Amino acid sequence: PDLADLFPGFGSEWINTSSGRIFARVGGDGPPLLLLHGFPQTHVMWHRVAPKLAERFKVIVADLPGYGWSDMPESDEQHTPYTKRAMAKQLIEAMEQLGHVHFALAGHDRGARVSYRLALDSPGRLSKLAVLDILPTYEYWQRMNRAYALKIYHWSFLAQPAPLPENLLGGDPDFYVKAKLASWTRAGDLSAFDPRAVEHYRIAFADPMRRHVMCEDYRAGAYADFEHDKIDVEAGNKIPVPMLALWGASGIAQATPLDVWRKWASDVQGAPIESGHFLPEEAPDQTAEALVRFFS
Amino acid sequence: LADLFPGFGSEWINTSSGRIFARVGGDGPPLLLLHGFPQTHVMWHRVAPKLAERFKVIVADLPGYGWSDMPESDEQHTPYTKRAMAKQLIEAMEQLGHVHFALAGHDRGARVSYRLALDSPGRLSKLAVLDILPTYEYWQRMNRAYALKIYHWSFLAQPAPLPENLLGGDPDFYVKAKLASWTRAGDLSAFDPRAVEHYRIAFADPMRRHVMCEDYRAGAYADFEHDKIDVEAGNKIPVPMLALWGASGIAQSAATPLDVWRKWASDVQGAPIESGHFLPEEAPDQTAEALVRFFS
Repeated sequence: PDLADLFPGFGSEWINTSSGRIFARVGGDGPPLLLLHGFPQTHVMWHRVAPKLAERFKVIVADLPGYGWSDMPESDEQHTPYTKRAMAKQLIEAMEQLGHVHFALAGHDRGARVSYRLALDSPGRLSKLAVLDILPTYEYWQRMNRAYALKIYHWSFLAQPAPLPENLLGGDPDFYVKAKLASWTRAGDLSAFDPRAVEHYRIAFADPMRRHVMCEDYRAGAYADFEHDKIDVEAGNKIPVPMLALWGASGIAQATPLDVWRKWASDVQGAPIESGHFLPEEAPDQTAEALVRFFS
Repeated sequence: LADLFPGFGSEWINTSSGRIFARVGGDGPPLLLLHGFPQTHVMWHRVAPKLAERFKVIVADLPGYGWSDMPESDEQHTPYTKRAMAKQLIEAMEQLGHVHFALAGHDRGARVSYRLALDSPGRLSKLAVLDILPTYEYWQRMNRAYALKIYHWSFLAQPAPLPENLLGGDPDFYVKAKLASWTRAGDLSAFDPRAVEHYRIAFADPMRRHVMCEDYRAGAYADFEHDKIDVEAGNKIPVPMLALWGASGIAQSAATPLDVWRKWASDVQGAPIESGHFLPEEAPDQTAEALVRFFS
């Protein structure tokens, strides 16, 4: 009706946590694998590659806390419930509700930031980890110069104190969500996306409280998340989980991503994928292929 | 609109690139006063009568701002480059018979002023800049802290129509937020309400707002390139210069202004004034005195 079912055969589950419920589409069977979405999308971003992974895994496609259909915990002045640290702990809680204490994880964009923070804080919870088209938060801010500030302007814009970004995004929320989706594709338009998927992103972005939380996300990314990343880099903490790093040839991560990730993880492999930023939709077959071989 | 320059004449000056509006008053040596973002010529209403004591004061709207004509921009935003702005105002000065004049600039017009002195030093007797550093110096010092501080440099520079769409939802809010955020008090209490209505009305026009985005686009590309050639070639400004910066201004953040300006000019004097970014309005008496003593 209002929104289409893009996960045929997948169940729909509401997982209870201390900080609120998390929505997830669960399907398949086998070892548990968690797939997290990013900005400005929802879990439906995984609809093209989830069926392939469901052949070998129990795939759980969850809304990040405050995103999609997940509950939105009340934020505070340090934006703690939307830090990557607190997000990871909520997701660990949700997984325990499912009986999964040791699972595999793949993240994209904001949820990818949740993924590597989770691996930094709780390595024992992960068998293997994959991040798609990101570099660590500390690494983004440290390389901030003229060229990169123009490219990822929204990192500083979205981090402005409330209610300035909330008011401006309300000027034309339809346009902004579509401008962000097309600008990061290799094609430079919406042709790569499925029309039913864009309608999910459109509806979610249309709610003023949803946009507030995504602002809280980027505010955490400019302050608290930077400090936590800053502690680890100074301490020499590296990720012990076997890791795969996939980036788009015209993505945002393009520093040399693999050389950068070697400083943050003991055991990491990497491959470029011919796409823009949205790998699972731009290059679904190639993304699914790299994930299954790594996770198997 | 209120008359904030009592007794001043009003002249419409014709140039190749369009007409320039200016309020003319006093008598004596000619002195040009330029405004900046997001204001108009009326920003000078507190100090213009004092300088009109001793100079022929010309208070002009920048090209595309206020009541001046708005030439059509192009792919490089050429008519809103500081280089092209400088030639237009030189053209307007010649209309009045002023081929050798004194100039003081604030914010964007200060950028026009130091560009004017680099390209055409012989046209200036003395030059004053208020609460700025060269454009190149802003971008070179861009880091995490500064990118959060002056986010609008990267936001306003995004390709059209992305900022124009966001500003159009509630332009009243944005113009007031920018004026209040840059004062030391952090509100609109420093400004005269009749002057604020001038800024609001000017910002209320969609074509005006496009021109200010074109200004920041030139400041993000062409004007930086112009600054880059001069800084690397060792070209310095030979005109005697005065640099006034606010203790809570933008220039004082992330640099010490006087040492920076010594790198760009042979003969510079500088003084800090206890104010925010809007010197002629926040601290009118202290600013006017410093201007009169320097220009005399």
